Amino acid sequence: GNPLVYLDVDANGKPLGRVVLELKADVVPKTAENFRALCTGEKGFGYKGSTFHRVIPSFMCQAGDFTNHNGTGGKSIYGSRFPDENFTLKHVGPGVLSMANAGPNTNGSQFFICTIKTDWLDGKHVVFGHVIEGMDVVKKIESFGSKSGRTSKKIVITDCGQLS
Ligand SMILES: COc1ccccc1[C@H]1CCCN1C(=O)CNC(=O)NCc1ccc(N)cc1
Repeated sequence: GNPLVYLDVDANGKPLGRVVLELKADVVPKTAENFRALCTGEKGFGYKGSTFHRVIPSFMCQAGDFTNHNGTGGKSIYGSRFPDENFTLKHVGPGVLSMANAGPNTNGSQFFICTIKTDWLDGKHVVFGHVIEGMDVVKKIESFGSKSGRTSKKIVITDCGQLS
């Protein structure tokens, strides 16, 4: 079936717990595979040690720039950027997992987890999974954001990988 992956997240060095994500490889196999491999680190790089750099309460938590650790970077397993696979899945509510981007066809590694329905992103960001377990952790992360997106604690993906 579809991959299940995990992110273990700290805030200021204290563990918050685990976010488990289903990756909808049935719908967006290329996008799912990228995220899966970045979780395992099997290509020699990935999310381990990277941060949630932009967190906006009542919107989303954004992470995954493991190259510049500032929100301008990240890379995919295919190369620096890859195309928008499709817009078949929608930003339906809290827990949606979607690719950050800098315009059409600029998926890399940055991603976000929604904390509300973000319908205005439909057709612009590729949705590729959702939270299976750990929305409590996501709500904790969210609570350390701000209107500007600046985080008030250092939020780090300490560990990540594939469950199935
Ligand atoms: C204030 O944040 C947003 C406002 C409107 C639309 C989207 C966003 C944020 C949160 C949801 C995802 N998102 C973005 O992707 C904004 N763009 C972004 O952060 N671009 C940096 C970037 C650089 C390279 C790559 N590969 C991906 C993203």
